[PDB]
Amino acid sequence: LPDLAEQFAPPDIAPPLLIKLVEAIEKKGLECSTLYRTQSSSNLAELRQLLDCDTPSVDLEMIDVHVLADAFKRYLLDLPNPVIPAAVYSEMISLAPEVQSSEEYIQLLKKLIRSPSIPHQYWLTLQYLLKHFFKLSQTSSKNLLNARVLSEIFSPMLFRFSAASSDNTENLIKVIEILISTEW
Repeated sequence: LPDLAEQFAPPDIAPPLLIKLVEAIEKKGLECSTLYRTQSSSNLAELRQLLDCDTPSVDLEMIDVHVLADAFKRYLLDLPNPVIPAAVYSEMISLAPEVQSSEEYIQLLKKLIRSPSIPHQYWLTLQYLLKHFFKLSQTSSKNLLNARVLSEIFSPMLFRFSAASSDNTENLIKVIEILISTEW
């Protein structure tokens, strides 16, 4: 897919294709207790065709919820740079020893992702997703998706954990889990 900085630009709040995917999933899966936890029958290719470029792509409201869910995950995996760029992830790991509390690690993420050499689209995209995840956790009774479960599923795709250690992994999943909860 094109870079997130190429998919949209401020005043616009999120990439057009991601808003479409997210609104269809919310429309059809708010109370689905298997959403994000099952695989649809499609393979990449069927999913990539749908990743809405100048054609194929149908009206996403006609697509099965599980296929939209898989398409959502494929979209995060196919971005040229992940939602949390590798330079950011990298500094989070090496500055970890200088950070004193869980809150300062959360604030470091925010400072780093908003560096002047990281386009505004990265932070805006991260904000749009945190809001979608917060919305889902509000109906957690039903869908079973709490901020923790959602961070465990999506943190590996947002940061693109290649070979992260268990405590760095645990610390970054905690950061995203708390960022979801504070969208209140």
